[PDB]
Amino acid sequence: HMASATINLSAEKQVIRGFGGMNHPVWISDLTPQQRDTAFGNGEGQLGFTILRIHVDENRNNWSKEVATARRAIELGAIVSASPWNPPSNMVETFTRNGVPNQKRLRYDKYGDYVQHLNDFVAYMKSNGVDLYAISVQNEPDYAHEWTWWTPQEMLRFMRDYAGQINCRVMAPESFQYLKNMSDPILNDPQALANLDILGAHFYGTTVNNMPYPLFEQKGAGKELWMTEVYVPNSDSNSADRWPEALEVAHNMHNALVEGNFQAYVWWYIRRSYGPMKEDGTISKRGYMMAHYSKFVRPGYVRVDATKNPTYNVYLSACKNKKDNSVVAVVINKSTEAKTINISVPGTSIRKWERYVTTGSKNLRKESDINASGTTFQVTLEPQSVTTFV
Repeated sequence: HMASATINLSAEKQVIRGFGGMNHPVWISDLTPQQRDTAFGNGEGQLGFTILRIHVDENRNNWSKEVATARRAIELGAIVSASPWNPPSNMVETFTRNGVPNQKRLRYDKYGDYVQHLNDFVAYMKSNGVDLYAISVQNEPDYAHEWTWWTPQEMLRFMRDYAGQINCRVMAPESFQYLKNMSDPILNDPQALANLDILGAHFYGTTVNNMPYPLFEQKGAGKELWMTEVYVPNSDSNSADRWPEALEVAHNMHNALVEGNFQAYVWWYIRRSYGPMKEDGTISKRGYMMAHYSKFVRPGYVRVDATKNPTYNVYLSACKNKKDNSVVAVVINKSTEAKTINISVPGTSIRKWERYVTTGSKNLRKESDINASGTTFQVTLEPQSVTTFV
């Protein structure tokens, strides 16, 4: 019952860059033409994704496999970032890491060659109509049991001494868990920081208390902040429609936006049995959770200060469209009870919100409009639901 929240449209936070997920046409099947439209279109039954992540293959003969989905994503208005897992094998050497032998790292004398490999990929994609928004130094340098490890100091050396030569925005360090030991050295070194454009992070097991990043708030002016890979709360086979499990996706996104100030949120495989799109090409409960943000909170909108947790089990975020000062509010109710919130939006001329609601038994159902009383919007959230107000 009667909890209160305020959305302050004059307290601007981060500009939203967008939402999306991974295509990997070497490890798994490429997205089909139909599936590309479902992912990056924003019509009814489409996810409204605006970021595609792709991998930079170690074998340049595989590069052409990325082109068809990347082009289509860009055609439908998305931006594309690319992350490598391994350098070409002729730049790699083995070493023993914490007792475990035969681990991979980039040879210290091949960092320049690696720069050239990354630029070659950038040039190749650009030649094929895919102007990459950014390229990463390494996917999960700190969880590279099955790929290429970089220590914090190896990542720093590359960012400080080589990264300035990359002909693209540079993304780093993509820690599997947003471990600050991988990024702190970049932030604390002016040359490395100058060569950084996007601080990328993954959210695997990342807790809410570790989503703020004081050093980035202090030193990261002009750099973007992106959450470039996750699945939550698990990758269990055929789990994408589990309810109320799926509510963890919305909550994680809420947390990324509000607790982490993240400008982008990017899932792992777009099409997978635990992903936003099921193998049959339709949207899963997990996908609808993503859609509550991605279909409505469009690139260029700016998050604004809003009461994040107005009552127990209720989570609120708000973004402003600066073109007309309209507001999008996404409100999660994880309670088994219904909740009523008086949302104060001082200084707004808006007096009506439309609303779409997802529960265990309905997906983005358009429900009755909210008519404001002055600048206060009283909203009711049914149990175990996500609502987007627009």
